[PDB]
Amino acid sequence: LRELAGVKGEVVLRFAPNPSGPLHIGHARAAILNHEYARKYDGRLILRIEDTDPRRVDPEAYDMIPADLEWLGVEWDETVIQSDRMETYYEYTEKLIERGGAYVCTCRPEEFRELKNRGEACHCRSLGFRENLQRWREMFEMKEGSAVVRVKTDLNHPNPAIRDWVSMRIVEAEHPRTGTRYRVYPMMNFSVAVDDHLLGVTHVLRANREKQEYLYRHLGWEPPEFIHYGRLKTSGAREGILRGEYSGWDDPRLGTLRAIARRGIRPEAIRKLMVEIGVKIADSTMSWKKIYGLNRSILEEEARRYFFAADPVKLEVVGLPGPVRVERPLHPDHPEIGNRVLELRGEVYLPGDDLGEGPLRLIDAVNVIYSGGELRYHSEGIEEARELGASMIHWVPAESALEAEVIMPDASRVRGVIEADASELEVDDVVQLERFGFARLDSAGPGMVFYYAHK
Ligand SMILES: [Ca+2]
Ligand SMILES: [Zn+2]
Repeated sequence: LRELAGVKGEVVLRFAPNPSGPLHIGHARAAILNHEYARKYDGRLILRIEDTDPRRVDPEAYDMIPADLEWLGVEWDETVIQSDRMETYYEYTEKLIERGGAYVCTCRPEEFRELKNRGEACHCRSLGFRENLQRWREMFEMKEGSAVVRVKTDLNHPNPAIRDWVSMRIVEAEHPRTGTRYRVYPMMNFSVAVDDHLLGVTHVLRANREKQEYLYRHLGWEPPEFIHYGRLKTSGAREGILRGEYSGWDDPRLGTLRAIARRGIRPEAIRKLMVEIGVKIADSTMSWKKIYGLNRSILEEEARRYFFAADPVKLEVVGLPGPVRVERPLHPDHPEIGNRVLELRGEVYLPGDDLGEGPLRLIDAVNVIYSGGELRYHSEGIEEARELGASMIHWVPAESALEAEVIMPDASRVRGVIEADASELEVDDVVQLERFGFARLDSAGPGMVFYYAHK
């Protein structure tokens, strides 16, 4: 990672998600980068849960988020929850008003906007401290949307959105943590600035900066270093789980860390991806294939190998001279775990998809010809297979085959049979289903269920 600017004394960073649900890949990037810089600079990392929008809080997320961070391997030093800090935001609203940096605006929003867009001040902007403080206190008994606190910025700012932006609003809704205790809530740019300052954040790594600068200015605070990186290319998902067509936060159709973990994607793969992309200023474009590539490099060195025949067809090897005992390593680089032994006696299951007529070599076993729907023995050796132009195919002895299924990344179910040794696997094991893909065992027999990672 590139060096941080203006480092003086201890470095303090934060990761600040909203509790709208568990973490997704986008979150992982901010979490990893901030964690990596805290490690690099021997500094601290603050987890700040930004739950100041009562209608957008998922109660389960408070526990899910730190669990997801642990999964990623992120360590941190303090956990702060914004809904525990309401009186702090109120305190600093009063201070900001006393310093002449904010006012309570009771204008109709559209009438205010018309003035604002022409660089003209509303009457509220001219009120004094005690006048504003009285209006502020009144907000606590007013209706949703009836008054706001606005930060005094520049009414002639080139960017209209930065012109006297809103720091506090009234919302009449039950918060899942604090219930109906509060109706006056901070807007993100206010609570973020106040918390970054009070918690001692030195470097912010993730319009907004420009807005917050006015707050720091008015309060007499030095802002943190701001470092912004390019885009890489939750509420909709939560709705889906509630309605249907998502089984949960770990449904493979979702980009949550939970869903990808369930498929056997390693957190190390995610960390490596985010680190190598770094704090690149320019927009980057990662594909899932990029993540799969990193994961494959990890799994291919250790994942145990088995034959799973999807949509199997049961076929007699007609003319087999006699039984053939086949040995094949569980992993060619790890002799310690030994070899599978497959007993070819008469019938086999072959994967049925795109199974056309012609010569085949059942891996490590025998060469056959499939035609007219019949599988006929040809020979046994590798040279004969080359002479035939036989295509390699995985296979399962019929006598000892086990039922299995694999849930694919679109949540579709692929049914088939797997070789007997697969019964040794336990939930969480991640294996290579040869010539099919890597997959994590999600539930054990009878009837093993795997979740597909990638080819
Ligand atoms: Ca540290
Ligand atoms: Zn006004």
